[PDB]
Amino acid sequence: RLPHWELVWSDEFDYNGLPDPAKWDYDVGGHGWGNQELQYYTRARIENARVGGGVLIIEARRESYEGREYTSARLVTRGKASWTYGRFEIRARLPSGRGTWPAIWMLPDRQTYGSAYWPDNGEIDIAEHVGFNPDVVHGTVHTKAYNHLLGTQRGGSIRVPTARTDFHVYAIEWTPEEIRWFVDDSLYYRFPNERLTNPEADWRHWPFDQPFHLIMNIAVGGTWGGQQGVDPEAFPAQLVVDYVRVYRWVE
Ligand SMILES: [Ca+2]
Repeated sequence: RLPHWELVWSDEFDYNGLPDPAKWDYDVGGHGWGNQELQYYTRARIENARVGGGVLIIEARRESYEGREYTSARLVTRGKASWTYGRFEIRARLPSGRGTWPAIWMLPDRQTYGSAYWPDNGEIDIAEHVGFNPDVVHGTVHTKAYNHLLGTQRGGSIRVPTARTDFHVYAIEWTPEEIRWFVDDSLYYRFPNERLTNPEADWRHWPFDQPFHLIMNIAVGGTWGGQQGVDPEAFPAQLVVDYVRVYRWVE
């Protein structure tokens, strides 16, 4: 073989209707999602997750729903597809609006490393954006030693002037040695596997040698998305996804 990124999973959203149930499941609930978020993430609701016109729209809606004043979708490949290492691309246009918090990210299939699921086993934030600070995209990792609870999370950012007007390929290349974040293949952050350079480094610093699945949502408000409040006029807000593509590196 020639060394190259091999496509192993993708959704080009070339169909019509609900997110393909073979590739996508939903996170459902309005319990705050650990962030005091205001939305109810709905299941297979076309208002919140619809495919058409060559794209997926994850849509945040201001509406009275199951005790919540907003609905949204948190689309996951959990239980459908997960990967250990790879190049992960999500071509998306980000939603606008103070109170919006679109995320493209990953969580571990399993609690391999004790004694909690999170952050012990990690979280790879491929692209995070908050409406009250438009155009700035964050790539971030959370691990037992590096997480937002300890204030020790590791990530970078990059201003994407046309994030909310145009599509941008948000990508990580996650390998045994490091995670690299790209916007349109602008490398704006990388997270080295400290286990390979530091004998005292373990899963607490690099848990990313286990299968992660992809998540895509728009949170409404909560700790980060809504510390400037939630602009109700910012709705409906759309996270529009041209495609999700996952590659594995083959040598
Ligand atoms: Ca597409």
